[PDB]
Amino acid sequence: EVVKFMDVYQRSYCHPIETLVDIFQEYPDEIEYIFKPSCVPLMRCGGCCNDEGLECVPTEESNITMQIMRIKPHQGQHIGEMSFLQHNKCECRPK
Amino acid sequence: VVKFMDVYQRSYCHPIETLVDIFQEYPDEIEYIFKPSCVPLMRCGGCCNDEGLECVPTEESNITMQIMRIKPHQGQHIGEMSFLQHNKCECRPKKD
Repeated sequence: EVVKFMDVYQRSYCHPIETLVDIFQEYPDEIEYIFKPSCVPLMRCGGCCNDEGLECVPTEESNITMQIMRIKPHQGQHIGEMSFLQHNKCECRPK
Repeated sequence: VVKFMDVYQRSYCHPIETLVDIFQEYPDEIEYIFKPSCVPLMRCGGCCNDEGLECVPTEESNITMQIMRIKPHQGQHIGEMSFLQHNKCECRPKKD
């Protein structure tokens, strides 16, 4: 059983793909709190362009808001809204 | 606004389609050029409940894909290359 060349090529080509992103990494200022969940699923460009001079980059973006729990260890916790950047379209482009 | 329970369930440690550079899987073959240069594989991803835990595979299998294997000074052919897939994941304590 084998994935055919053109199917691999098409499926792997530069495009927005659900990507699991660490919240603190996105918001490194909030070092005092723990986020739960600690990561969020976001559409982000991924995949390849198959040309050493090209890179997969966003060409359209927007924000998405989600409810995230902020935790203060041994202290308390509260659910609030947090916004994240998402990639709506991606294209291969000169570096 | 995505509701807390949806985000928590969607983000929790599980196998996720992940686009992976072939050289990461075959670093011993950096003398080649591959097309496509990356492949879509199921790999454990997402987050565990706390920073003392990591999301690791508990079931694995192989997937075989046709890849154009190129040596610019020798030739090229479409060959089969096998890649590791993760079929199930769990959160386990980090070692260290």
